Amino acid sequence: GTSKLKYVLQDARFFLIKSNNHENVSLAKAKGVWSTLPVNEKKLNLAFRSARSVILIFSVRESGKFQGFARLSSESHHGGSPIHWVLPAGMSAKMLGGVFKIDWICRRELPFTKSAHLTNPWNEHKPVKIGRDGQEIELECGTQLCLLFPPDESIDLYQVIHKM
Repeated sequence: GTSKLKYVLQDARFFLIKSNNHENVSLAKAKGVWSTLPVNEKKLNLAFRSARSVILIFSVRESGKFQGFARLSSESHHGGSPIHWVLPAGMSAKMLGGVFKIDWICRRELPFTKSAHLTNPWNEHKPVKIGRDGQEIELECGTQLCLLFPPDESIDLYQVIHKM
């Protein structure tokens, strides 16, 4: 059902993560990690201490879809290992330093066509698909967006709930 999911999303904060390629989202799904540019790393660190759950909603650029969502389980930390991110043009390993651990809540896709009825007040009420990497999504918009995803029956939210 959706009851444990709603509990995890209660009073959560939500951030849109935009990835330049599928390879890094695949690595994040396999390893439970994410890294972002310093301006967003700072915001997520602040949010992690501020809210019972911080939810990252991932979308690969040009895919027309979201690829799932995950909860931060830690602030960013350095020196743990070199994650082999696929770096775009102008992106460097030092700008992708600082690794967050994440627990996936849903690894299923959601096409943007299905979220067209949701607008984000923190981005001028544009459709929630629209936004820069790191754009915060207001609570009600973000909750509704996450509830639109197909249920991911491979994930047991019991251990997620205990991290809270």
